[PDB]
Amino acid sequence: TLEKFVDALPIPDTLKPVQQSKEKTYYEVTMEECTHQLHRDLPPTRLWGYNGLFPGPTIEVKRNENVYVKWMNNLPSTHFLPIDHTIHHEEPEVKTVVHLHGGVTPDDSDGYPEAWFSKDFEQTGPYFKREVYHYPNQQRGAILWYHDHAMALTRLNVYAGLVGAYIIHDPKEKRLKLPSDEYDVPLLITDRTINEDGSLFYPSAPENPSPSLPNPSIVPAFCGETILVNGKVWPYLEVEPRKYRFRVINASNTRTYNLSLDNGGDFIQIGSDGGLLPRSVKLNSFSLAPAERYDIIIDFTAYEGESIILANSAGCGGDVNPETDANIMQFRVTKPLAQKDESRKPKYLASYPSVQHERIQNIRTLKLAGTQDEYGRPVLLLNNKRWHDPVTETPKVGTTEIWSIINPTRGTHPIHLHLVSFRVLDRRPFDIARYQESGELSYTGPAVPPPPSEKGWKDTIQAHAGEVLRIAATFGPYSGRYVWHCHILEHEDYDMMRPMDITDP
Ligand SMILES: CCn1/c(=N/N=c2\sc3cc(S(=O)(=O)O)ccc3n2CC)sc2cc(S(=O)(=O)O)ccc21
Ligand SMILES: [Cu+2]
Ligand SMILES: [Cu+2]
Repeated sequence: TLEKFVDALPIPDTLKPVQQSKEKTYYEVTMEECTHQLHRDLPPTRLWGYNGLFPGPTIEVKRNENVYVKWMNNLPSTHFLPIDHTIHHEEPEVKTVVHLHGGVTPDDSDGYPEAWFSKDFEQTGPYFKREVYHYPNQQRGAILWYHDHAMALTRLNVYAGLVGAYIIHDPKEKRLKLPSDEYDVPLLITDRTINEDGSLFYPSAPENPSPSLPNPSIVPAFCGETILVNGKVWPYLEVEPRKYRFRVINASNTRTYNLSLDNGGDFIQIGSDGGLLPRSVKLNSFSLAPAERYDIIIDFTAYEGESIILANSAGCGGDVNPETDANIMQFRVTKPLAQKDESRKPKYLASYPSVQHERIQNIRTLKLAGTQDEYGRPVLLLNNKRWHDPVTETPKVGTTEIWSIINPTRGTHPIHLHLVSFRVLDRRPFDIARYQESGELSYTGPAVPPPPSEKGWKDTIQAHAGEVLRIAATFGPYSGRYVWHCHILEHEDYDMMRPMDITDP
């Protein structure tokens, strides 16, 4: 039973380039088995870490900076977490590939799940093309993050510790004078279950498993008993009584958070997955599903001396427990001011999306569903296709589509499209039983436009149960072979992921 708020929040160091010039910035990152202590009272934990760190180093780039990262695997040939060998398939047991989540990235640098590699690239997957990924960064400033994306192993490799932040700074943002430097802090939130000996627990099977069930077996969801921020269990952060910017990243496998401050204070949302909102939005609470990012300002100016808990009210396999998962971290407003707070919390942030969208080239209707496998396990599917089935989502480069995502299942799925960001058009409830019985879509209420939080640009979006969600994206500027998928990792791996081919005629 781990005492809350006894370790300081780590802030990952900013990765330094191996080589840098005005034309090119070159980085190296090596995946390593490592050990770090996750709580004051735990023995050190075995982990897989980018450059031996959990989370990985934070990478900072400018818009249009010509960046190269050689992601290397120096991992052991056997996993320390339970591999289910029935969900896919001579290949190595341990395979890896890094996806820069949110990256406007050429397809062979996107971290395709079948572009994996084993240690030193000894073996490579069928869609591997290159060692050194290229990130031209021709996109709006935003909070990105990087993490493993290997076929059939993503839930394990991420849970092992392969996550890191990547921030794109646009020099144009600077006139806004948003909190910066030490007043701009990433918060990577990961839930974990940890054994008494300090080792990570990840389930090798569902509860009360039939003896015919593979062993190990995948589970459809995982809720951790403990919450970590930047690699420490329920940490505290000393802050100055002034404005801070936080880059809030949900890097958890399944868990959705619903965040608040326990003094009833407000957040100011300045940004979503895809960058700055056109206007700042004052929020008392916000939902944050796997792979979503909220760029927020918290103004501690009026709370000097106070301890304020960043709290959580979203359940995960049950109601939050006030003593455990209802807590994320604690702010202590006890750091003396190092200088005048010259930062701002502006109302006006950026241009609205150009109202003159392109013409709608196509409208895809897509269903979230699940069948059962030969062992009785749920298999989560996009439009009843398996990963290996021939590609059906085939937008043309430079064209705009609307995707209507129909969710008749009992849960929310956070759906991520690679390469692009998109606008959220609306959500609308429908008759679930009728849809299940006849395949016919009968709305039970009007279309609800998104909340202000979702009026800018998104790349990972919650599709709630009993709703049709509509989004719009322009597919470009690159063509090639990408993916879209649920970002509950346990779903992603079996098998709620599909190829997405962006074509050039
Ligand atoms: C919310 C406005 N909206 C859409 N926006 N799409 C946009 S706005 C936009 C701005 C830029 S730019 O800012 O980057 O240049 C690039 C691409 C853009 N796209 C295409 C993704 S598409 C749509 C359809 C319906 S309808 O279906 O109900 O008629 C209703 C309302 C709609
Ligand atoms: Cu899902
Ligand atoms: Cu992905």
